[PDB]
Amino acid sequence: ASKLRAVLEKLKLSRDDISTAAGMVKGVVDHLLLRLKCDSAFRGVGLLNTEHVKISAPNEFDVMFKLEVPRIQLEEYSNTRAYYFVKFKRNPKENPLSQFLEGEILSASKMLSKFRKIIKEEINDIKDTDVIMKRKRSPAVTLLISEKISVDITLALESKSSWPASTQEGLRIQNWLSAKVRKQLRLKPFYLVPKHAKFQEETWRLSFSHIEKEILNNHGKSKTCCENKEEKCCRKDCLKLMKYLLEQLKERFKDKKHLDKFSSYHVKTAFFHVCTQNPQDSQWDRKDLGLCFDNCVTYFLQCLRTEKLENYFIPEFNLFSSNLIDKRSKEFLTKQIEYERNNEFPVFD
Ligand SMILES: Cn1ccc(-c2ccc(Cl)c(CNc3nc4[nH]c(Cc5ccccc5)cc(=O)n4n3)c2)n1
Ligand SMILES: [Zn+2]
Repeated sequence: ASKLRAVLEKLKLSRDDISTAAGMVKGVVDHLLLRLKCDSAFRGVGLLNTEHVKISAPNEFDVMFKLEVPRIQLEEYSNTRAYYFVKFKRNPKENPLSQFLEGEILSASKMLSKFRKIIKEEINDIKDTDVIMKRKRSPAVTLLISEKISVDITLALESKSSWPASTQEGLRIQNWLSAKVRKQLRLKPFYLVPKHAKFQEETWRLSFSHIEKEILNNHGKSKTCCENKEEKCCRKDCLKLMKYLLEQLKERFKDKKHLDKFSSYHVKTAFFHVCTQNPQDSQWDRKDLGLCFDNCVTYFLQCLRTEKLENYFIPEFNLFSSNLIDKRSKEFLTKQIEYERNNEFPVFD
């Protein structure tokens, strides 16, 4: 309760502390977009959220470029619910992405190659800052700025049509944020990013990287949640502590492999499931931070032990299935978390 608050305070002070890092990243990114926009395949390219995956690493940034693709035809791959072939409707007004077609199918490989190549050409043009490009270890392109700051650049396709049918029963926020809000969010665009399941096929994965911010900024059942003193909730703090718990555990055991397949979006997913289960703001009273954090831990442990964690958008996709993460890894993380809970969370210090 008091220990958790102190953890949150030290995290806050490093975030809010004076840093030239964001200015250096923006300068590099703005150069790239100008270079990409001159190219025929990428003239519509722009920034998605005009981010930090690790709270413990303030020099590591995550950036997403988006490209609008109108009249897109999506074909689900092998019933995976999340992976799709990208085809183009027969509306030929010269498609800018034709050079990436392999048949009727849009090739992620060929598109990333030319994105990669154009970026590489603008890197070796900038003289002010030293920018170093790493070699395709997806997640698309990783840059190194002044040997301290690192940026992962992801290329996403953007569609403004209705979300695919696999999402129909997801985003189960009706009893928490309202049916009206669920409708508003589902009018936003959706995104597609490269990579396949399990030979390599040219499939894209659905991406909803823009939804979390929308929820977190308007997260209460009450419209006035966290706008006054009588309605302060701990939802954002609990999510931060879950993300930091996993980070610290991945760092403690980084020389082993048992935690390599877990990442923040697993924690995000399980957190927002607890928000669905506990929709009222009184279930998230600031005074109950330690107890609320415990709900979240307990639910995440239940997910590990049962090997069931539904994607928040595509509920039939089990993030914790045997084919994606094996029993041994889930059993290892369970033991570490259970040890943390029973020892007043050592990792935080
Ligand atoms: C990064 N990765 C690697 C593989 C996948 C992935 C796997 C299966 C599916 Cl079925 C999908 C479907 N798409 C998808 N699912 C999420 N879940 C959240 C987390 C979240 C939860 C609740 C509210 C807000 C955010 C973030 C995000 O961007 N997405 N995108 C994505 N993702
Ligand atoms: Zn609140």
